[PDB]
Amino acid sequence: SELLVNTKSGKVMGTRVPVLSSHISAFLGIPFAEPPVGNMRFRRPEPKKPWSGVWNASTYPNNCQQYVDEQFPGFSGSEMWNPNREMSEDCLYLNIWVPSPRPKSTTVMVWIYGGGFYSGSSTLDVYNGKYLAYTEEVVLVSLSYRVGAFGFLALHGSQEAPGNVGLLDQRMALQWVHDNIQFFGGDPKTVTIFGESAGGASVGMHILSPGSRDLFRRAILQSGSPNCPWASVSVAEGRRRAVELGRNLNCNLNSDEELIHCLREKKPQELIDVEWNVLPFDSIFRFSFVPVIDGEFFPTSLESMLNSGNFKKTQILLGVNKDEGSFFLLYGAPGFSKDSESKISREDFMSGVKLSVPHANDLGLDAVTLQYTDWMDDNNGIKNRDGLDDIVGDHNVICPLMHFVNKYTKFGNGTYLYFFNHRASNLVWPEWMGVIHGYEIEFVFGLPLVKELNYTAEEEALSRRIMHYWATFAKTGNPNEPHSQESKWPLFTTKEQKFIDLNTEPMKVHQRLRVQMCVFWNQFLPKLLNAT
Amino acid sequence: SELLVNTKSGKVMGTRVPVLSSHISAFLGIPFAEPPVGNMRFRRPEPKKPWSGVWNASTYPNNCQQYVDEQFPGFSGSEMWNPNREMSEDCLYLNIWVPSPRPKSTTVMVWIYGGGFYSGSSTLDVYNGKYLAYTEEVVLVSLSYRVGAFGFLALHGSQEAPGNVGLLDQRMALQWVHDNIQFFGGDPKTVTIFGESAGGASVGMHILSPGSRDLFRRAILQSGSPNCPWASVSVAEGRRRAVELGRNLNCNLNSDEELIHCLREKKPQELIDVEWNVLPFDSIFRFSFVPVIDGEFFPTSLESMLNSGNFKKTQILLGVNKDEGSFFLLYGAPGFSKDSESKISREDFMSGVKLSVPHANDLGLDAVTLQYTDWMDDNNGIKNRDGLDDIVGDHNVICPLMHFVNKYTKFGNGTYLYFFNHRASNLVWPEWMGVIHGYEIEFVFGLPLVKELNYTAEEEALSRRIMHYWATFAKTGNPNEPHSQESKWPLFTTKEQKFIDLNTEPMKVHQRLRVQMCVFWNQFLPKLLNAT
Ligand SMILES: *[C@@H]1O[C@H](CO)[C@@H](O[C@@H]2O[C@H](CO)[C@@H](O)[C@H](O)[C@H]2NC(C)=O)[C@H](O)[C@H]1NC(C)=O
Ligand SMILES: *[C@@H]1O[C@H](CO[C@@H]2O[C@@H](C)[C@@H](O)[C@@H](O)[C@@H]2O)[C@@H](O)[C@H](O)[C@H]1NC(C)=O
Ligand SMILES: *[P@](C)(=O)O[C@H](C)C(C)(C)C
Ligand SMILES: *[P@](C)(=O)O[C@H](C)C(C)(C)C
Ligand SMILES: [Cl-]
Ligand SMILES: [Cl-]
Repeated sequence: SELLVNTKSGKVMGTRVPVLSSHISAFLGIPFAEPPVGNMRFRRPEPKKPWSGVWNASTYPNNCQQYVDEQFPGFSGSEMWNPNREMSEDCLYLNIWVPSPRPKSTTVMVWIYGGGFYSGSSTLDVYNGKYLAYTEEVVLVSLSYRVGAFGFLALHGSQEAPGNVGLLDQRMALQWVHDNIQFFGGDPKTVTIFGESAGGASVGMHILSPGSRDLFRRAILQSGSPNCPWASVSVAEGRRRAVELGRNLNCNLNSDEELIHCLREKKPQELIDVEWNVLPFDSIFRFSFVPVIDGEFFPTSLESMLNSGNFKKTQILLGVNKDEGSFFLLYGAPGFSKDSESKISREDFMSGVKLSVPHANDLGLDAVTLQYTDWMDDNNGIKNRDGLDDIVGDHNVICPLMHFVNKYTKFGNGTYLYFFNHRASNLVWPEWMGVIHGYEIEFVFGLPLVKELNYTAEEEALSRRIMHYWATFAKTGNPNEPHSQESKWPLFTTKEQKFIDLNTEPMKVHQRLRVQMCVFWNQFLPKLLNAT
Repeated sequence: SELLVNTKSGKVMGTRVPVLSSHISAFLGIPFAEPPVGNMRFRRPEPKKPWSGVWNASTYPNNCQQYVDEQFPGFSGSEMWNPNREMSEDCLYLNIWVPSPRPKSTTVMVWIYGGGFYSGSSTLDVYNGKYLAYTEEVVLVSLSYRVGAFGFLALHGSQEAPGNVGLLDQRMALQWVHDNIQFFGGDPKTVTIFGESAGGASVGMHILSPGSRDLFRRAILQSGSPNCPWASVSVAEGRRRAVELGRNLNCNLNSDEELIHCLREKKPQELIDVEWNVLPFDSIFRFSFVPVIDGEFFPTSLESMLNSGNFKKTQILLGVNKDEGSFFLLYGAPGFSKDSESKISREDFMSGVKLSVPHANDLGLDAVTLQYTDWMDDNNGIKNRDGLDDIVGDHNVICPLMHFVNKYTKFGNGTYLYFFNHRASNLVWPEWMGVIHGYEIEFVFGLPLVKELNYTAEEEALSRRIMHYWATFAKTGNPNEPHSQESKWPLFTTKEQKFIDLNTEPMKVHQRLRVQMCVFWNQFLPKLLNAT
């Protein structure tokens, strides 16, 4: 039986799923760790104990416990990111889509979901692996990992809540893929990890962490990089926020043991309800429980690792969307709303700048304002709105990614950079938001191939082009088909810094992505802040 | 006799001078102070004692003792600025051009020469007042004043070398004009002071100083403003440089009395030979002996005077040239030379930035570099050369002037702003230097009306247009002829910030002159430097 697979953990039975007038096999909700429940809350994951009989892998698993977005009830633009299954702390499962007939030793791609480390689900419609697995003939895996305090509460020095456990959940799923994917017809020596936003940061973190490097071959990072300002905190800051969470829940704070015990007694929703209260600043694009620079998962600071070439040397493919900032401004900044053009007054610009760079002193804020204000036309509401989008996008996504790409490329074995700038014809969000954080994912996963979803012909073609770049890259370390006539995606090099756009128009090659602003964010501002 | 005038100081006999197929009267070398020689060196000027008989005013006076430019011997571009008469400490004289027949009560314009407070002469060919006096029917006066240490050595607290004596020379010439110009047919109630570079700064300083305000009606400032970073120093810095001059000349430094006595024994050239050695920094566009913020000539800081409206409220006309920086880069910065295109390497750019902003710390230098580097094309030699021109021009001339105009306009009675951007067809300097510091002067003084000087027809027309703006402004407080059909030079207002270009093409109105860079120079950089 094509739907029966024996693994080192036991037998699993999958399900035949229709896809684009054909079918493939899906193995959904396979456990890769023991349920991290009770006294196991906050602890490192434990390998799943093997089972007897046949694991029923016909249905999606529970999602991890998380904050749920209720800002626009019933609206598909926001609800498409929310858990679509029951939430449980029992949530460490993976999903595999397998071509039919079962392959022998094919390329494997492992998806790591984003969600700012506070949310996310492997089960979202937008992460349905069937289209990519079917079209490009890869074994497509999606893993899961604990988010929020359950994944990232960090009391450094404790073994009960050491931090980074969600990253260790991801590593354990990669370990399981390494050990077992061959039985599904996957080649464990040709595994590509790929992820978006926090999943992109996570991919970079596995590139860096000595304990993860050997578990995959190559990597794709979408709108995320390990050095993003929101993606990690120090052990002191992690400790502070954990104690502040305890304070919100009226915990005994006299020791780590007392705090952890109190926190373990709470219902999951109790933690989630006060999660946002522990942030040190009035901010946007900052999240409470995130990876911690611990000296173990990350042996030294991210900057010193990148500078010294202390990371996995392989090929990477990565890039960003045109309007990375707009999502967070909409949700978090005055003057921005879903149902208006959100033209921004000078005053709301200033408020926005302060929320966007919460760690800056007044001089730093002046620097940012000067860098992004057109002083020939400073009361232009469109320019102010677009300026803020750029500030938030450049600071949180594009410039950290550019800093990563330039550091990585000095030691790596091949870099391909993209700029995704296609606004989908059927987008439900307002026009002012442009090409939003997260909205390339639907193209990467082939949703535009589905008739009922109402994409244009050109959008289907773009999706096929992207799926083929991603999968060819996963296969070979190069997104370009050898000896094809199509226009080539050039290698990013230190010297020429080339990248391509990704849209429905003929591909163009560009150079030096947002270089002017990234010198400001990567070199000048940090120096200014360190001096003053 | 038209050439004989009786004044309160005694009788003067002038000379009939040919001008443009006609003639006018010139009274050259009239004394307005006692010779500031011997024990009077460094002291405030004394009014000239009246004389018996007839003062022979047929020939140009001596020039004040100054550093003489020998960088390009025999080259007209540089030598046109050098003294063209014998140098003497006996140099406090003025020149008057008077229409023929002698007017009754006509508009008076008083020219104050530039030269960075270290040089300058009233007698330069380029300051020949005959063309303007003849064409526009004004009484044209040019004054003189002590420069270098002779005018500006400052030992605050001493009455023997108090500082600012060159500004007091200028005021005494204005006093003489006030008291005597009526006899030459001038109206002492309608005197316009005008000057370029240090002369423009000086004009602004007379606007500010309570002791000067009553001596003139209105004012024109060309490429200079009183708040320019090179135009004044503190009393502490003036003292330091005076003592350092003494050190260079092996003076007794035990007291002001000992230092001044030593300095008074020296031949003028002895002072001049070591003048440049007292500067505190490795710099360009900085001069050794300049006006001092003394609490007397200037009652408080220039910034507090400007902020509180502590200045003469009247009409002003002022502006700048396109390439204010190039002169000083040519003379003072590596990579720049007279006979090459002076394309600038990244390395010479950095050296240039450091010379241009000598008071900045390393962070400030980084700020300037970031503000003026095109990071998409950073090795472009033309862009680097042009970037440096802008840095030097914006920092030293344009941005201080813009700061002055905006402060002044809040309290004043009418502001007219220009941007002179015509490159003269017969310019002897290289093309890379563009529209140079000082090169509007020849247009203001009507040299393009002289056939033998080889200007184009369009340049003559531009000169006539400029002379007419300047003189109509001097007459009425408005450069525009009432009820003429020509296009109007609009008033500069706080709200609309309009200015005109001045070139051979039809006049255009623009707004917000170099506003982006001037926020950097006037607001951000000073804040950065004060914090770090
Ligand atoms: C310059 O000052 C004059 C006189 O103070 C101003 O003219 C006066 O303006 C007020 C307000 O419009 C009138 O009520 C007076 O009748 C005006 N007086 C005269 C004599 O005209 C003038 O507005 C000022 N100009 C600028 C550009 O500030
Ligand atoms: C007035 O001066 C005229 C020009 O004088 C010249 O310069 C002075 C400084 C002397 O050096 C003199 O020898 C030069 O000729 C004379 O042409 C003119 O005669 C003088 N007039 C009177 C009445 O003295
Ligand atoms: P990043 C901040 O993890 O973002 C998520 C995936 C999204 C829902 C697209 C904003
Ligand atoms: P400013 C620095 O006083 O400049 C003089 C007049 C010139 C010779 C034009 C550079
Ligand atoms: Cl947009
Ligand atoms: Cl030029």
